[PDB]
Amino acid sequence: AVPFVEDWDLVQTLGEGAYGEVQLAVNRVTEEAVAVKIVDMKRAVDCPENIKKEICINKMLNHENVVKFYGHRREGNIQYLFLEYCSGGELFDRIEPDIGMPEPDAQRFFHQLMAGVVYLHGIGITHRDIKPENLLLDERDNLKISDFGLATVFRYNNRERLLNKMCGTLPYVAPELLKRREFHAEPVDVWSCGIVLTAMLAGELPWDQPSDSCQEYSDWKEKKTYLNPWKKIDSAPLALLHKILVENPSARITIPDIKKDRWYNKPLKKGAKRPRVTS
Ligand SMILES: Cc1cc2n[nH]c(=O)n2c2ccccc12
Repeated sequence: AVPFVEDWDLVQTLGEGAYGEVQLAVNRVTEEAVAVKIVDMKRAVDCPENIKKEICINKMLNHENVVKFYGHRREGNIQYLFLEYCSGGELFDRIEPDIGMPEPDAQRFFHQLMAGVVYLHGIGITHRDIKPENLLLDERDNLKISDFGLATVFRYNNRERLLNKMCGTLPYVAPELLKRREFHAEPVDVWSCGIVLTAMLAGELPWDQPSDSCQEYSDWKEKKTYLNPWKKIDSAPLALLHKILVENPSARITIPDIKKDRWYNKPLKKGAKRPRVTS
């Protein structure tokens, strides 16, 4: 038993909002860095059950494109969740306003996003709030899906549950959440992935929300792709976006078909530069 190995110094606030905050923690002995999510359960009446569910869902997860859950500790009314530290920060901060990022970089992030979402959906979990703020990067820019506070089970014992809870973030949310009482979970996550791809390639969000009252959304359904953000996006990825951002969730492209898409499969991005010399 090595003394002090269970001691962590909190050295930097990584993020902070409703739940509480996430701190960078550094091990006193080993100097290993992890993220610690600190949740004061007295802050809200529903917080005890909310954080319980988040912990429950996290214990189900193990994938290279999902933020790793190391465990949790309660002391009185404070919950401490130990999570993978992602030193590259949020994907949000790699999207340049009005520009986006190089298309090969966006393609790589999108491959990894799909890997993460396929995994989650495979074990019957929907995230329900996919957006660049909730996609973190490690030291090699590998993407990790973050924050399972709004996540839920949509498939259990091989039987699908239809959802009805209005949740997410309006510019990322699928139109069926605003129009229908019930909806399938998976196309909702597919839609938000499409808005994420749009942001990565154009540095802007296409609409405030996907309703006919929103002129920008109306323009998209009328195929006015000579307007922004769409005019900034090359034809191959735009063709994929035309298949994802389809109003009818039943006609919307599925992830197995996204994986067969021409742009998805285009060679664009070189592997990370590795040390070399010449003679
Ligand atoms: C910036 C950042 C790094 C991180 N690594 N692991 C995590 O949970 N986070 C975060 C969680 C919330 C907000 C920011 C972060």
